[PDB]
Amino acid sequence: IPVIEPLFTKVTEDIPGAEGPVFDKNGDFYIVAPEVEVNGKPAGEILRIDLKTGKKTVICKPEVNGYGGIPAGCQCDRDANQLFVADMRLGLLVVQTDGTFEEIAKKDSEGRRMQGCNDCAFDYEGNLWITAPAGEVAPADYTRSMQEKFGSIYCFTTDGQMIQVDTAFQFPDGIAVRHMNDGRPYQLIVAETPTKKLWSYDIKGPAKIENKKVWGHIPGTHEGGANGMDFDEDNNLLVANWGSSHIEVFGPDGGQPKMRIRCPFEKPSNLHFKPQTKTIFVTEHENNAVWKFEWQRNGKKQYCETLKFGIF
Ligand SMILES: [Ca+2]
Ligand SMILES: [Ca+2]
Repeated sequence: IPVIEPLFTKVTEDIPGAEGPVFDKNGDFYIVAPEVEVNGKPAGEILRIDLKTGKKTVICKPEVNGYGGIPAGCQCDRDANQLFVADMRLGLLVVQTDGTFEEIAKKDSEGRRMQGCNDCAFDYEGNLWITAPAGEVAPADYTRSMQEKFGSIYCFTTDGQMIQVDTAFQFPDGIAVRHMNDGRPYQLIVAETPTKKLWSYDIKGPAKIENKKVWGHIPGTHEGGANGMDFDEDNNLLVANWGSSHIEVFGPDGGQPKMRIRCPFEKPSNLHFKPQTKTIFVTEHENNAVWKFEWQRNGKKQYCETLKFGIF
């Protein structure tokens, strides 16, 4: 397997549990610090980063009824410049650029308690697919499915339904939607960290997935595995392999990686392309910092970059 060593440039530092890098509709850059704590209690933050100075601005420090959040993953909406944030303690949140937020669901469509979420990914239809490796959201005691298979997957539909689409995962983490060349969603890829596996489903429609299949294998025997992920414009899936010092590059069909990217750190946690560029911003937990490097090509256009009222 060929391996490349591009130059990684420091972007910002000192972000506890650096994670969920994302760009909004204005091109502003954000990341989350899920592990910031106050008196040992969860006090996660959502930060805006000045790409030119690297200076940090905490725009939101979520909390519901006294319970602080553990914001871990993000996706920028299209129909409004707002961020959907997966939170390990509060579930799904919608965060405005002004820092105000709202908790989306305390229970799912079947009336069962919502679970803590980790990452999410919009399909071009506007449906948000979410991973939920944690147990019930606050005020329930904090737990994670690293050892027991109770992690779940959700789909938040355009009509506002929070539907659990599957469960029994051992820490579902990164997630991504593979689209047909004409833009139709048809494959959901889910990372299950400890098992060193990438799972896929055939997307049949909103909150409808079938045929769970082992899609790809993550290299290494180290503690950790697939964390965050994203597709480039050719539909190659780049996955942060936490603990391996590499970002794995899978081809459209999966299987084994067809290439690897060596990082100047051991724990890449998540990544995200800057719109209209080949630049990938990476969050990592060895130094709790954010970096950037140039990929061989541009990233797959995110849902927020598409036009709802376009002709084509
Ligand atoms: Ca993650
Ligand atoms: Ca990303």
